[PDB]
Amino acid sequence: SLPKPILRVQPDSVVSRWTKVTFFCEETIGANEYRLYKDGKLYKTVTKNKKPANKAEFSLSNVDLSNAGQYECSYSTQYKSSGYSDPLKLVVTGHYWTPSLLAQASPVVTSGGYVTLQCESWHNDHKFILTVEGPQKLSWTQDSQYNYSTRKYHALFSVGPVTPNQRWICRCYSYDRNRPYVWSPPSESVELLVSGNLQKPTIKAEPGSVITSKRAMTIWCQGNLDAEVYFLHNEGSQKTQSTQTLQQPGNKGKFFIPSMTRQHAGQYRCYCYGSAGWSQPSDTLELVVTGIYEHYKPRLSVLPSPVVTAGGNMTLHCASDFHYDKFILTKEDKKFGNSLDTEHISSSRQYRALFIIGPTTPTHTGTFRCYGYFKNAPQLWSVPSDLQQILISGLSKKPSLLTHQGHILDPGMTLTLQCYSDINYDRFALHKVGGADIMQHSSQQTDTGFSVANFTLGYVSSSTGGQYRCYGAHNLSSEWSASSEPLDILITGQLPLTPSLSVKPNHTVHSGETVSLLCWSMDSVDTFILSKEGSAQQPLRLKSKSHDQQSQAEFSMSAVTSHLSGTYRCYGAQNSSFYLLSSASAPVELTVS
Ligand SMILES: *[C@@H]1O[C@H](CO)[C@@H](O[C@@H]2O[C@H](CO)[C@@H](O[C@@H]3O[C@H](CO)[C@@H](O)[C@H](O)[C@@H]3O)[C@H](O)[C@H]2NC(C)=O)[C@H](O)[C@H]1NC(C)=O
Ligand SMILES: *[C@@H]1O[C@H](CO)[C@@H](O)[C@H](O)[C@H]1NC(C)=O
Repeated sequence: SLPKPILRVQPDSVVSRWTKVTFFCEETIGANEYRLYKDGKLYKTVTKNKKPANKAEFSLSNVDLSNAGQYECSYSTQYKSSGYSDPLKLVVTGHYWTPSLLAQASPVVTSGGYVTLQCESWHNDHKFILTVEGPQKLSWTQDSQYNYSTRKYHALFSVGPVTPNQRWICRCYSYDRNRPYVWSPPSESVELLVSGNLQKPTIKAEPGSVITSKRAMTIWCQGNLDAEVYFLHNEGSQKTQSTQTLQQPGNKGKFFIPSMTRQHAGQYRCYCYGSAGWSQPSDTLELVVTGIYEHYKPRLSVLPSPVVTAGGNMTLHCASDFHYDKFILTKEDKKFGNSLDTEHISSSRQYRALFIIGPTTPTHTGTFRCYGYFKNAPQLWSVPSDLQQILISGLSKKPSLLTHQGHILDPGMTLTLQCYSDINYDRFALHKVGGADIMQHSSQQTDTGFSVANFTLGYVSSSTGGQYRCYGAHNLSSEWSASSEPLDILITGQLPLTPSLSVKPNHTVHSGETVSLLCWSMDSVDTFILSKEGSAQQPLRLKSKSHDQQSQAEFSMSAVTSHLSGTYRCYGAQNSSFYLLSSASAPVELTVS
């Protein structure tokens, strides 16, 4: 007879227990009386007098379980009651057991498609309803099925067709047949990610793609500014929702991780939703967590030398006593190369990995660290090995070494090595033959008009004796210069044997004489060495033939001069150790007129 009224509710039709709700009856015709019906029975009646208005209110303060049911509104003017508004289901939650909700495969879905969601609840004979948080409340009703293989009771829903214009947030409910108006508490907020058809977002991790465990990091998803909410997801499944993003400058979805654990590694992809619709997924960014398996640290060696010339073969050796599956090399803190299988060696009780690089390009100069990991956890790595640095020389002027503070040293003296060159190199490097450590320093500008590098070594010990080389390069240049001809550092006071010295001619010779001098030892000595106080030159090393049981060596001097004040001491050495000298000898001062 009259225009049918309209029924509105605030908030939405599904309300939790002990929460205030308000019905509104809407019309603009007349207001003689309003009637609220519950399940076809007169529940309440409101009269608009004793202040006249246009729309009626019904407050159900603190809703309980009995308030759930179908509600309708009617109104009367004069003496004519006008039909019924379309019914409205008021549902209340509680009393029951909370279900769980899972994506059977993944929430990723192509636009205009369907996804399968498994809801799980422990009630035997229950009907299940899957709903979405949207304007048009879409519902799905299914029965409980139990797979004999899985030995579990649960239902499945095919949601769709997933349109890219609407955001999809799914929630599951379970209810008894004979009590339909009372549902279970809502399950987890399961949101779907739609592979849209718009512009791709750029993804980054500013601390890096390889992070040691227990540390913090950030992930940025930037892109089209049509977006409102940003998401992150993994193939090893995660879902993270960021609705309010950093506005300056522009929509940049920031995600923060305070400490990396097992679940935080894997392949990440940013998804995006906006007013125009969903977007194509981002490129796959692999996040790696190291630090786990913090007991058996791997060890890294290099063959043949940590410094190689351009155009050679270089073998890196990553080994460990522990049964890892694969090893991976990292230049700087970034990736390089690829993974290789471990190899159980019978003799050395080791698990080995042999990384081949040939030829050696100047780009290989860097800081390599090898990690170990397993096949079933490709992103969970071991502890970084003690790093191995690599330098490559070849083409430029040789930077000769000053090698000051003498050529032979007794323990313990403070040794320094200065490295100079004609070309104004901005950076110098030092390395000992047969070693694994390399040293680098920035050159200072001297008064002469070129660059020199100051190198401070520690206490001269048994190990400091050997062969040393230096290299030079510019600030921008990645190619290093060929080394200088080798410096031989010698250590005395190491062998128990002690020689002595003599000369043949007179002490006060004229400046044109010849002077042969001799030092021998009754014990076995292979080579002998002559040393002068402050000898800037390399000392001469001579072979030993045994006259009697004593081992000796003559040092001849031809065309002597007064510039040579004299030769003072003699040392010994053997073929067993070419650079480790014996103790000092009796000094002998010479003079030349
Ligand atoms: C790097 O360290 C070296 C270490 O020798 C510095 O070399 C300096 O060289 C000059 C001469 O080339 C030395 O001067 C000397 O001073 C004494 C008196 O102190 C004098 O009797 C000598 O005739 C000579 O003039 C100087 O002592 C020496 N050491 C220092 C600390 O200056 C070099 O300057 C350092 N810096 C660079 C950029 O290489
Ligand atoms: C060249 O670059 C290195 C590395 O940043 C720096 O140590 C050095 O001060 C720079 N310039 C000079 C003149 O050494």
